Amino acid sequence: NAMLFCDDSKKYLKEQNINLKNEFDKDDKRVEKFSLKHQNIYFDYSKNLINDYILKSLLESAEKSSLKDKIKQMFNGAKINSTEHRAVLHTALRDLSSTPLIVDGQDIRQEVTKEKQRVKELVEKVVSGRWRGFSGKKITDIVNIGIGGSDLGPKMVVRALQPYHCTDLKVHFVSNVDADSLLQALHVVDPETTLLIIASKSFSTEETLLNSISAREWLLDHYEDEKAVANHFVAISSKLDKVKEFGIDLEHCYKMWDWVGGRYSLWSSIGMSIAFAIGYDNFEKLLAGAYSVDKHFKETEFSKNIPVIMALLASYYSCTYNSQSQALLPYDERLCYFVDYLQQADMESNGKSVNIAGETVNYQTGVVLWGGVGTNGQHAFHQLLHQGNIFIPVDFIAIATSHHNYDNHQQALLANCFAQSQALMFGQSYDMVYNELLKSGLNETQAKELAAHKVIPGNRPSTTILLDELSPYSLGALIALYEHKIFVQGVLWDINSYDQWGVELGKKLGKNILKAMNDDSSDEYQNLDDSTRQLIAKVKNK
Amino acid sequence: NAMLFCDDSKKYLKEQNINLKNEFDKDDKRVEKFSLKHQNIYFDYSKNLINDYILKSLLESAEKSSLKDKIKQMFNGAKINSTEHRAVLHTALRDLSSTPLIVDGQDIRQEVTKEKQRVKELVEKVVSGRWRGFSGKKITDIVNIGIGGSDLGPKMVVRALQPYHCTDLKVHFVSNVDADSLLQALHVVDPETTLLIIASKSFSTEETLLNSISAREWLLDHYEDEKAVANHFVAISSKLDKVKEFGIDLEHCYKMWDWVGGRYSLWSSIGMSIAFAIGYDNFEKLLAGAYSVDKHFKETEFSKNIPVIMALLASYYSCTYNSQSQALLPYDERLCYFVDYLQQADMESNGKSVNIAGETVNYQTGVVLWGGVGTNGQHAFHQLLHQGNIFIPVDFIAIATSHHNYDNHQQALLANCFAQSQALMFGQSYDMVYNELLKSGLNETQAKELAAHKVIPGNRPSTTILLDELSPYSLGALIALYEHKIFVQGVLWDINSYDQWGVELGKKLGKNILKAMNDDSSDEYQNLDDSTRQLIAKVKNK
Ligand SMILES: O=P(O)(O)OC[C@H]1O[C@@](O)(CO)[C@@H](O)[C@@H]1O
Ligand SMILES: O=P(O)(O)OC[C@H]1O[C@@](O)(CO)[C@@H](O)[C@@H]1O
Ligand code: NA
Ligand code: NA
Repeated sequence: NAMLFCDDSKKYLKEQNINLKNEFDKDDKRVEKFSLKHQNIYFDYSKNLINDYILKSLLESAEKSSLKDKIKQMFNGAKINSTEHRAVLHTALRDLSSTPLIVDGQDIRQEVTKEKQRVKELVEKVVSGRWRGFSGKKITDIVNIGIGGSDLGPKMVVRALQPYHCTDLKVHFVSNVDADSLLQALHVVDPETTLLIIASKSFSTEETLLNSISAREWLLDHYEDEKAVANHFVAISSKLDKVKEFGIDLEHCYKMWDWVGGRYSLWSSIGMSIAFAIGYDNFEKLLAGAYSVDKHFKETEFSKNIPVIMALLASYYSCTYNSQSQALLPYDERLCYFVDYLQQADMESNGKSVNIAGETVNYQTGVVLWGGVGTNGQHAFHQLLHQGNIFIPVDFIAIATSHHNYDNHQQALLANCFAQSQALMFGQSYDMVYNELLKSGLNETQAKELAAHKVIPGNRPSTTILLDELSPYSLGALIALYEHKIFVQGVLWDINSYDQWGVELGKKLGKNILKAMNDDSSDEYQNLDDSTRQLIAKVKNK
Repeated sequence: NAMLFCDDSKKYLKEQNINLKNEFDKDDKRVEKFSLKHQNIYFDYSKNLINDYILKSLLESAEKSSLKDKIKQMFNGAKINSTEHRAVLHTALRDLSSTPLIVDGQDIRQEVTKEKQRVKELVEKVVSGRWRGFSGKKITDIVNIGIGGSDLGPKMVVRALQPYHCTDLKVHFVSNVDADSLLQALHVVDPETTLLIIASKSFSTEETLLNSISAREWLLDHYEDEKAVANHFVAISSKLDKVKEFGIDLEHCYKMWDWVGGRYSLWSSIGMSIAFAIGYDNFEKLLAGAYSVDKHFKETEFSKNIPVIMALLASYYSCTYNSQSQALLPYDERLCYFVDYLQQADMESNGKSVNIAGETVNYQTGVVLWGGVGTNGQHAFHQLLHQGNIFIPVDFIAIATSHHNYDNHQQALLANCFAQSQALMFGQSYDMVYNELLKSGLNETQAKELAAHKVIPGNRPSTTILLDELSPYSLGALIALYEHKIFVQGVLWDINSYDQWGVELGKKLGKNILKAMNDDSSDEYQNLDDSTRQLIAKVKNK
């Protein structure tokens, strides 16, 4: 009996026929109305296909929804992951309020703080040289072994904060079961000077276990002494019984809690590899930026609340325009893994077909998130954003100042970012193009033949999120904005953003296929569909 | 008066209500009917939502279209890029037929061969040490400076063919105007031992020119002698007048032709950086694999023609299911830039709103191409592919054998690939899930509460493209398959796949914004919309 977000009312808001050029021409307060600031982040949503009526209508839907309650329930540790009967407490990982929070018999404040102190001590011991490898050498390289939630956040953040690397350690990420992943790391590191991290919430993920067994075999091939495992492996998991069973002791294990979703886990001990690159002080700054956004989200009325606006715009488009993707365009090289990271956060959360009650919903839920770094994307796929006939909401991320003094490059980067959003809004008409072609020296027949092909329809929406700089703090804030957008979207759609049951079937079928690949007289092999069977046969013959 | 592909007939084919499980159960020849082989590539399209009637209907549309003629026109150098009045002759770059081909007054066979010999000689001179830097040192590093078509193909192929690197040169790619791109290269190379390549078809791209000016300033800061430019720069372009004007002489310029689209240019001299990594012999093998697919495409009846089938399936889905994206899932780490590369090839080609005649089309054209490497994607966004409610055609790329002897890893990688396509096809029903939950030890109330959340609808389509190995030759074949798919799609939609007029407006607006950023008393600044204006003001204040 949850409020329906995607209803007939939303579908009709579209009939306002918003014309962006016309709104900016006539409304001298358009930017003031449709922008927000949070500390060093400027959120400009003024190039979206909205006016006062449309926005106020969307805000009224949020107000009428359960969102106000759900926000409190998330922060207070209510079991809002309702299919798994778990709290959803990635916010607690970065808390600076110190308000009382007792969940599942644990003092969450004490739990979080204590594990942070342990990670901090580990990083300090390793960087200072007090931790030595088994042959007594100082560690020079860190290898994280993990996949999905146990890989993407650390990998993305270590890249994004490259200018802040300061530990004299090189950090490597092994993830895919494809052994190329492991081998890219092992080919450039020395077993005597490498600390390996097995990062797995479940400690049962096939790829991570295979990779960890292979890494252990490599280490033991070198040392020929099982005691070497003590100086070269640590583990991050919620299943410490399984870590012990693997052969790593509890003093070498760093716990995470069931209420830390993998795709919201970089803030936890899974972030260890981040601290190994940029130091623990910078890790605390990352956390503190996220906290600032948590406080904003929890405390701010919806009309001035950045994640709530982000969520309403996105769900409005995918409802009323029936769009099936969103483009995210980060105009900074350092954010090269940001789209990949948010693909997991967004699509693994909101790619759900049933509501909280288990009923199949008759409205579309999460859409495809894609994009690419600017300005490169301008030369790859912005052609489609400008002249294709697919409706695609666009977010630009701009960074005002970079880490170097090539000011001309930085100015051009930003000019391009702002030009792309301006181009989406304005387009260029047939008459404008035709006149330009004449002025360029084409005759009338040539101008008439070409002009239609150069018309850019325009009136296409964008949001620009401008950061003062890409620091640990501002990056933490930026990621949290999207975490909360995703949350708000799932609440409005009445889905569970925090489970991921859809991946189970593939895991099961993968085990059966491995059996079939090893024994064609097996029941597994006989029960395959013939496409799978013939794919297995084609691999065997090669 | 071109045949309409997306017509009422296509929309009704869907009412066949194909059930994949049922087809495989009842049709013992399903795989034989809906798979093809080309040399070392197995193309299995049997898990697509088709039967004989649907496929034969699609094939009849291709037969009735202008496709047969268009294929000949492309290969023979007809000016099928009709808005620019240019031939489209990326196929000629890899030709092994040696058939006569004279286009725009040039013997294309002589032209292509001669430039290949020049690139081969350059690579050999540099690798052997006969080419020296200005201080007489042997070159150790190559830096490609280019964006889009002048970056992505070389970058993707150099990565994809990493095991075949053999020149003792390290190759770096500078692209974005964001100076982080340039600086990542310059921070790890010595000006005395680095050869820089300015790759730009037009020689007028803002980012590439800024990067090249900055790289030249770096080289001259070191040497303090303009004569050093001769030993440290070469250029690849179609505009040799502009290269001369920049300061590089013609003996240091490597030409490309107007009929080489940027997004189809890695086969030309733009591929120089590929040859610098893997040697010219392996570059010839890459070309030869593409040729094999060209020959297949040109000569094969449509029912047995892999690119034609790929194109018909893709356009059928986006027409009749109104899907707005396609997922591409390469199950090999080496293909980490393959999606990025095909995003340009596909979306920059087919993101068009007007037909050849300039009329706005009333059917959807190119859709969003996205995806990610497997098995990683399984832990990021396959949740949405399995349980979301977005219709998304899926292509899997599988590689039977890798470059190492971790056979257990390779077997698991493939098992996962095949399990994912099997899972898409089958799903798991409520009764199956409920019974599994009981067998796992849940009581009836718990099983009933959870089961709906674990249901995976299934009946979702995929294609699996299996290569024997990822060699220069097989990679060349694979890329060409997609090049021709894109071509066939554009022909059926009656659009020009080979222009890209949509990017022009942003370039123009970027110049005006740069003027506005430097002078707020300018006409440029006064004419801005207020969102752009306030973004510029926020950058200035920081
Ligand atoms: O090679 P150039 O001329 O520098 O152009 C770079 C890229 O920019 C484009 O988007 C055209 O602007 C692509 O088609 C092209 O490959
Ligand atoms: O950290 P783990 O338990 O190894 O799981 C890895 C990833 O796999 C999942 O797709 C679940 O299978 C993600 O939610 C998770 O982050
Ligand atoms: Na409410
Ligand atoms: Na025909």
